[PDB]
Amino acid sequence: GLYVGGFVDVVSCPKLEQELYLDPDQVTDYLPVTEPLPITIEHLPETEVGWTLGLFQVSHGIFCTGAITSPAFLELASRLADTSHVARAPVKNLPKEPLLEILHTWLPGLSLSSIHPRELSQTPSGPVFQHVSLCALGRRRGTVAVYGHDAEWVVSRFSSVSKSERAHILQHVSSCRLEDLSTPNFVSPL
Ligand SMILES: O=C(Nc1ccc(-c2nnn[nH]2)cc1Cc1ccccc1)c1cccc(CC2CCCCC2)n1
Repeated sequence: GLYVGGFVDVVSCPKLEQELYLDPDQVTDYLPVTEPLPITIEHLPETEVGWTLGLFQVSHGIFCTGAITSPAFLELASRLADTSHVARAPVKNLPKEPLLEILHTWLPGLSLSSIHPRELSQTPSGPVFQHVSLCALGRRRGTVAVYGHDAEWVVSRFSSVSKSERAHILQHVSSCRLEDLSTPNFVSPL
């Protein structure tokens, strides 16, 4: 399996003219989000690679846990990890887990798409959040994303998340199962 975790940036209209990064306190009333949102790359809808497992308010911000489940993506990324000089160039030499290191390096940002704050003054009508994207650019408040084969290992890499908060996060990561979720839409260009 592949899991991803980290603190997110909250962004309205990502990659558009009206792009607006939100202070996390503007959306904490609408957390936690336990139901799965798509995980895409750089806010491109045709690059779904997995599903979120939880978005939680913790002390230092908003933490996301996700599962990367697309077999096409996993196979392609693993192959590039083992064969692509470009993918490996900016990573430490000869890592034991090249797929994890390449993802951590090339897609360090977690970006949570939100509706615009004007919708949050009142009571919003529909879903406040749309998706989480793995991003090469745009990280501000978010931390560098951690990729791993177990969810416990991934969350345990953030010393800024208490054992207590870790337990709360991992509680739901285990409750909401993955196998039943639909296959993400990513198509390998190879
Ligand atoms: O421009 C990028 N990639 C890119 C562009 C064109 C084609 C391509 N077009 N035609 N044939 N191949 C193929 C790829 C590789 C790709 C593979 C898996 C998911 C999306 C992209 C790009 C830029 C920044 C970050 C990333 C994330 C990558 C994730 C997997 C490991 C390597 C980094 N990718």
